[PDB]
Amino acid sequence: VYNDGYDDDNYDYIVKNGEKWMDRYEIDSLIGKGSFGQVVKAYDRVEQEWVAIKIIKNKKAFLNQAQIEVRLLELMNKHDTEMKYYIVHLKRHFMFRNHLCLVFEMLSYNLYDLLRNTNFRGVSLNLTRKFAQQMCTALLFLATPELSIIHCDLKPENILLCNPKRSAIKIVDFGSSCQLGQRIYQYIQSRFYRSPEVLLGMPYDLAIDMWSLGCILVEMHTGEPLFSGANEVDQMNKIVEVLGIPPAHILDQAPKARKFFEKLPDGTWNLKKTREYKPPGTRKLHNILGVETGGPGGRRAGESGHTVADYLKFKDLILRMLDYDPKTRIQPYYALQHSFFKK
Ligand SMILES: c1ccc(CNc2nc(Nc3cc(C4CC4)n[nH]3)c3sccc3n2)cc1
Repeated sequence: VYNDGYDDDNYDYIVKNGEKWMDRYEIDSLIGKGSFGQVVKAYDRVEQEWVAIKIIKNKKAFLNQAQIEVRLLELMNKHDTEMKYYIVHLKRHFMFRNHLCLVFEMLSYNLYDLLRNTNFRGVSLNLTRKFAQQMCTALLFLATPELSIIHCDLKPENILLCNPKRSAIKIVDFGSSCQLGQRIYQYIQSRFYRSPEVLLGMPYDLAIDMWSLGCILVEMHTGEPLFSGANEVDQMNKIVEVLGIPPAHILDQAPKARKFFEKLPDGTWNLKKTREYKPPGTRKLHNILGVETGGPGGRRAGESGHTVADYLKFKDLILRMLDYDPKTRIQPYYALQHSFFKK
């Protein structure tokens, strides 16, 4: 027996469908499993609503890590207040049979689910524009100095949709998140969405999230991840195909520079001859987007909001979000003033 019979050998709560916790939560099913522990779908009898409960493992390590998450979730709750910034907010937390329990809103679809509903051909630049304004709004919120939060894991899997309030998304999972300055790491973000500064072992700040958003916006409208590397070297080759050799002022300061590039005798940087690759900067965004050919594989030809001028506005935005230099990558405030959003 562990935790009086309520826990398994591995510090996790033994989930039984139908259990009433404190005459308030009727548990329906396990819906989630992670290093942190378990997520459950439950009916909150008092608020007459479905909720998702994150049961943290019964272990000092995981409890204090989850208590870091609770700090950020609640700081994100002091600000905001009217739940209007596309963040899946913490409704509350309680201790039940020696497990920390975070209660969240239940949402049953992520961005992925919406791209399988398109057989991965993607969505109108009109819908992309809507989500983009939602995501950018969220990153603007996260960049409030008091917050200065880095999500560190933006990906379609972590972007949930409000079916009820159709054409609305929310960012989820702040368990991998950290605050500006907290202390640099080295292997963060989902590979496909991983910033060049992180690939290069350099320091990072809120801009890594804007990078990940650039790659998600393209993947929303093409149906296809922009940069699907099978390891870090392939990932950085796939980036260079599109954006060229990173500038010198960046590579000259990058610990992992030589894991991908080689400094020639004249001081100029180049790639390394070990799957061969387009030469640098020749898989153009202008073409992937189909800017002059009615969108990716010219599918939205004619359709309102898919004019050349629309795509010149979109490409300019993406390319500003995919800047190699995190000092000059577009920040969410100027990103919201972009013409791609304007009348
Ligand atoms: C385990 C389970 C869930 C997560 C967050 N990912 C997630 N959450 C969902 N639902 C969910 C989570 C939440 C908050 C508990 C975090 N509300 N609703 C859904 S519905 C379809 C895919 C999907 N992916 C992370 C680990």
